[PDB]
Amino acid sequence: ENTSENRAQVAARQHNRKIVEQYMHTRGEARLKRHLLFTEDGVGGLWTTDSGQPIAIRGREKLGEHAVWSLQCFPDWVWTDIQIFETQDPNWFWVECRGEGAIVFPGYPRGQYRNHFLHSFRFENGLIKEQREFMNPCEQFRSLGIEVPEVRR
Amino acid sequence: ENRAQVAARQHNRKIVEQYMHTRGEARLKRHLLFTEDGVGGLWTTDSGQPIAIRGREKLGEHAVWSLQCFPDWVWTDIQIFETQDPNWFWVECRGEGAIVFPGYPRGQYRNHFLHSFRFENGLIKEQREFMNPCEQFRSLGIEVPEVRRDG
Ligand SMILES: O=C(O)c1cc(Br)ccc1N[C@@H]1CCCNC1
Ligand SMILES: O=C(O)c1cc(Br)ccc1N[C@@H]1CCCNC1
Ligand SMILES: O=C([O-])c1cc(Br)ccc1N[C@H]1CCCNC1
Ligand SMILES: O=C([O-])c1cc(Br)ccc1N[C@H]1CCCNC1
Repeated sequence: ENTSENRAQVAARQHNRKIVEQYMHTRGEARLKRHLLFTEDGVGGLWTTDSGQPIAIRGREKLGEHAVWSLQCFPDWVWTDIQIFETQDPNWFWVECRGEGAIVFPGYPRGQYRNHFLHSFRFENGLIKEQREFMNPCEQFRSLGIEVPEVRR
Repeated sequence: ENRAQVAARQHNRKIVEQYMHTRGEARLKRHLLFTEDGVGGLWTTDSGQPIAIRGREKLGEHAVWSLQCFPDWVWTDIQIFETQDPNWFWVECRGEGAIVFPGYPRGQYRNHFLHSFRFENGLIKEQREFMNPCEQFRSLGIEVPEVRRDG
């Protein structure tokens, strides 16, 4: 039905999608300004770690600071094979993609990291309130030369 | 068009609901939700290769084994995401239950999961589970390395 309320939901979804697109395509020195796509108190980070607990970066300015470190850790990172999924919630999107780049972590040899990824993006007032990355940490272990435990099946 | 797609999405959504709430002995018949050539399985493994179970009858054979390995498994905290494709859904949930593998001490496995469901003709054509394999290592008493993350 073509009502004001359905139009507002569609418009929100359309603006939000453009922001998810911009986010996934941000490369190089532009990564230092990606934090500006977040709400002041927005959160980003990695939900799948070896420890089992998320590594959550809280607040737009914290996200900006961490982006400096990750530009050294992942100096040429690119996302590839990007698929964006809109949902019933105009303020919630999922993304499936791959990613590849050098990995340069303190205390490890320099490596090449490739993985498959799922991302969750929640919006409030047109800016990103929560971004969460999901991946298989065993692939990152391989990239760092960390022996991967194996489950006998 | 738009009416057929809304119906397709509603029908598929009920199948995702049914799949997610299937517990106990009913797990032996969940394969019936799949196309004859449907694939299900685990996309996040220690090897980096998926464990892909191809075909409705293979899916049913594998459910007998997983009922021994995960005898009381339950999915919780279920959130279903519809998409712009009426035949593609994502689910975010938790899951827990005893884990009883050959050759490892019996444990209690809990994880956070994302599931992908793609449909064809109102049945499941592809289901993929994504989780953190490190939590499954822990459940089995397998040592997990620690990545130095410092700051
Ligand atoms: O790509 C960025 O600019 C970025 C920014 C912050 Br802040 C944290 C991590 C980042 N990149 C990694 C690349 C490898 C996969 N995990 C995400
Ligand atoms: O739940 C089932 O009936 C089931 C059926 C098949 Br065939 C394969 C695995 C199954 N369960 C595991 C439980 C732990 C998390 N991954 C899925
Ligand atoms: O490893 C990841 O893909 C990752 C993801 C987000 Br999000 C934040 C930091 C990440 N890695 C850090 C580890 C410590 C050195 N700096 C890079
Ligand atoms: O480990 C999982 O969560 C899992 C998921 C899917 Br799908 C199929 C089989 C699984 N595990 C097997 C391992 C060997 C003993 N039988 C259980």
